[PDB]
Amino acid sequence: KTHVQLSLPVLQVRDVLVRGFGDSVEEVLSEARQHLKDGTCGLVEVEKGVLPQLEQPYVFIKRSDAAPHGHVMVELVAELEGIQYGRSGETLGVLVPHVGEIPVAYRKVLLRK
Repeated sequence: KTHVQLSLPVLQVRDVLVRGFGDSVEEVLSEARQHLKDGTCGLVEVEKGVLPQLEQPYVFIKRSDAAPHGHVMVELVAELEGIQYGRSGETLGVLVPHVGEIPVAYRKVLLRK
C-alpha cells in the first residue's frame, strides 16, 4: 500500500530518551520509515524551544493534502543546518524513536510510504 494508517504516540520533549534517528539526512529518513513500520516511532509537537533540545538532522511529518477515517495525510521532510530535503505542508511535529516513554496523546496519520 502507498499509504498506511498509523496512530503515533505524542511525547513531551523532556521525556524523550533518544533525541534523533542518526547522523545524515538519508539515515534519519531511513530510520524514521523503519520505526514507523515497526510501531517504534513517537511524535513531538514543535513549539518555541523544542527543536534545540533534539538532535539534527530532524525528521518532520508535514500535511500532504487537505483526512481519511480521522487520519491526516502526511509525508516525511528532513532538515539539516536550515536546509530541508522534501517539500510539503504544515508541520504536525518532529519524529523521534519511541523506547517506552508515556505519551500525552495520539496523532492519527495516513503516512505516504
